[PDB]
Amino acid sequence: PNFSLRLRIFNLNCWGIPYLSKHRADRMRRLGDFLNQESFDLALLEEVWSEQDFQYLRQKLSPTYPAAHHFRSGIIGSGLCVFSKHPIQELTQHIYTLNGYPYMIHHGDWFSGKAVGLLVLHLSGMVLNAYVTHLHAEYNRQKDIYLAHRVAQAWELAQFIHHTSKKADVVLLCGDLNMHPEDLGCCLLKEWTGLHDAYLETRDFKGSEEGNTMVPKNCYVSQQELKPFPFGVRIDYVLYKAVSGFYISCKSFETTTGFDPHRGTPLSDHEALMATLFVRHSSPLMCVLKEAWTELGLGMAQARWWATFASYVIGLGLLLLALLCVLAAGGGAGEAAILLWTPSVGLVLWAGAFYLFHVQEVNGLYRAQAELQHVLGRAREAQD
Amino acid sequence: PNFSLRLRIFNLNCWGIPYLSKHRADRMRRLGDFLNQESFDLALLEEVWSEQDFQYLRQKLSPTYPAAHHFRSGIIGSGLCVFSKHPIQELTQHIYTLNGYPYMIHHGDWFSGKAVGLLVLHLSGMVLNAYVTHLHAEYNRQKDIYLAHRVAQAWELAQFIHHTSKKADVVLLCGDLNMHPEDLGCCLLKEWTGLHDAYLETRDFKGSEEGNTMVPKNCYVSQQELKPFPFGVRIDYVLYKAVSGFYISCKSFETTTGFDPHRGTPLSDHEALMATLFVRHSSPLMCVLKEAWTELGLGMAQARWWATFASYVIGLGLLLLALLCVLAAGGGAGEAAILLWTPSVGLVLWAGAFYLFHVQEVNGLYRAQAELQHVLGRAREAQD
Ligand SMILES: CCCCCCCCCCCCCC
Ligand SMILES: CCCCCCCCCCCCCC
Ligand SMILES: CCCCCCC
Ligand SMILES: CCCCCCC
Ligand SMILES: [Mg+2]
Ligand SMILES: [Mg+2]
Repeated sequence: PNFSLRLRIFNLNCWGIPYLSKHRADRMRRLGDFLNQESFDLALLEEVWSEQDFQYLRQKLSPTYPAAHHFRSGIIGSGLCVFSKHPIQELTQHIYTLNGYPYMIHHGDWFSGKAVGLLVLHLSGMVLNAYVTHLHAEYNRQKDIYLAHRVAQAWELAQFIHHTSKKADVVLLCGDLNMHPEDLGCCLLKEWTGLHDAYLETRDFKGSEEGNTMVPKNCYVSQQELKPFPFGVRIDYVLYKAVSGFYISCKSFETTTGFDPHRGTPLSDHEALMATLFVRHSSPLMCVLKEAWTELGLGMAQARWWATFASYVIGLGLLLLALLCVLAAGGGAGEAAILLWTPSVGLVLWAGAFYLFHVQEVNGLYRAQAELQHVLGRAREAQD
Repeated sequence: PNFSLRLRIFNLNCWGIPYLSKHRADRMRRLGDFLNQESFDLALLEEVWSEQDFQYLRQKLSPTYPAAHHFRSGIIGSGLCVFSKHPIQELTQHIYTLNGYPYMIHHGDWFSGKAVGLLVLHLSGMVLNAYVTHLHAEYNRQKDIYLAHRVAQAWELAQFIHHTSKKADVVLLCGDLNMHPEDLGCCLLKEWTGLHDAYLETRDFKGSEEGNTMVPKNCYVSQQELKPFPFGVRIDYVLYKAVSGFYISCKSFETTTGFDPHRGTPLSDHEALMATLFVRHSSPLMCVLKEAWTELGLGMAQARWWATFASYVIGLGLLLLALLCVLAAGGGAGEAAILLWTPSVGLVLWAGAFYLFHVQEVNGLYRAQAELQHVLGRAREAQD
């Protein structure tokens, strides 16, 4: 027969960080009211770190959205809340192996345990796979110590979607990639999976200039962060694809322009993305993959160097400990050898933890690089 | 037309641990010779921690097996080597979130970074998904602090297979589950996925009494470990299932009886599993799931208690540090306040790391429990 489906998709990074976000409770309340009024088919909230906030929203949005799930991983949680007016048939989560560095507390991404969540919804006889994700943040554009990490996360995300979506008719990904469209990670994910950006394909667009999710107008956003880019950055995306026999088109795409759609203070530092999708029945560029392979190799070399440096520190600490024992045994100093001894022990223990973390990082980088190399090799065989 | 496929599957836990395994190099050499002579379609080796050993085997088995992959995760690596006479179309890996405790060095499973690996092989127009896995070990049968961990790992393994095998005609899992057939984890995996044990369904069985992979006869196995069970334990399995339109039967299943099939010293402490599978064209028990849900909840409660205990220790250390400063400021003791100060600082740092690890563990336990609860709830809705 004729199949027509209308999908209302809402994506918002809620910036609900406890004790670090202004007016967090008020923003949650406004968001709940907005969602109830709109009645989106699927709403994919992000950065809701507080469990209480999820429970506040789940109870508030219960009649409109009977199905709600929160993905939890890492110390502070993944932060992914998903609300659906349709019952979720299946749930699964993939957690990225290389989420940053713990010593970089000022950044703090490592404690998040970032992940990608899969929701399977069967709508009108059509399998839909929905993915919500939050990639590692970018702190300095000019120099990135997380460039390799994000590329690996993008590759793991691409692999997860490719493997788990075999039978899904429509594949939807809504997430804060944290990368520009030009950036390698976005290209790698799109080229492999085959997903298409909603903003690029929308018949009608209403909202912030250039669809930029982070905007100077928004009060919460720091001006210094957006000083390089005058109109702000587009780092949140709605990506969609359909199998043969199914055609999906993006009728209307909308953003809220740096403010609450009720003229109130913005809901979050980021910007809401609202996409209307209509579903009607009826080769990866190896250069992109090779560039990713090269970047991962550079990252691995740096990780190996850090592990080697750490091993040297452990050795130095051990030599110092031996020297301290000699001095104590001789008794020539006659004092404070014990005092110096305890910190020296701690140095060795800490340098060992640093070394172990780096060895694990090299293994993590290798896993992504090896899979990329495998794909590249097969492509070369096909070419020849 | 008529489709007939013969599959020769070999599974062996190689026990190739560097500096902890007797005759490791000799055993690797014997294994390479055996594999070359046999020419198994797929060989799924396990516990090969050394990279050099993998390279030794890959070069040796290269003409017979053009395709070989090693999965690497964690500090010491996953240890999964797979050799295939057929080119591997796709590779992906899932690493279990809750692999044990690092403080339990005597056990040492945490450093392994255990994982499940997926190999996609297209054979004669038929998609085959092959999974190799190694679950957490069991140390005391009577009391398990890893009971909850293994159940969570089994659930994550079941979910991974279920989601990634949508399009696969034949699904094969060969791994060291480390659990008896009666145990909950095996039941949970089999009930969800639908996999069938080869030993149970084999037309002909040759080998050790009761198919027990770990045997008293084998010299390497410690007698104390097998003191409770007279004939040994069956903890390695070959599990297989096929989609409708495809029928798979296990013609011959074989084990090597505690020795090298050449009458030499055994290849490993464990036992080789050799299954011949013929493929010819043409509801989960909620009680098992509910039992798993209950066990995870008990584990979570223990983890929460440990985190609370750790927080108390951090507080005590801080109070001690404050007291030490007071004494130093007063100068009444006049000595050794600095000496005592440094260890007290270390206590706080270590108790904090312990606390963070436990908070992460609670989140990990929650992820498995929430998915199980979701499935149980849907089943109840169907029942009513
Ligand atoms: C996300 C994975 C992070 C794990 C970091 C590895 C650190 C190793 C610490 C080992 C502690 C040993 C205590 C006896
Ligand atoms: C497999 C995951 C293991 C991670 C263990 C978490 C330990 C947290 C340690 C934090 C270290 C902070 C250093 C400043
Ligand atoms: C995961 C432990 C890392 C500690 C690094 C201290 C420099
Ligand atoms: C991952 C760090 C755990 C340390 C525990 C020390 C008791
Ligand atoms: Mg943020
Ligand atoms: Mg072993």
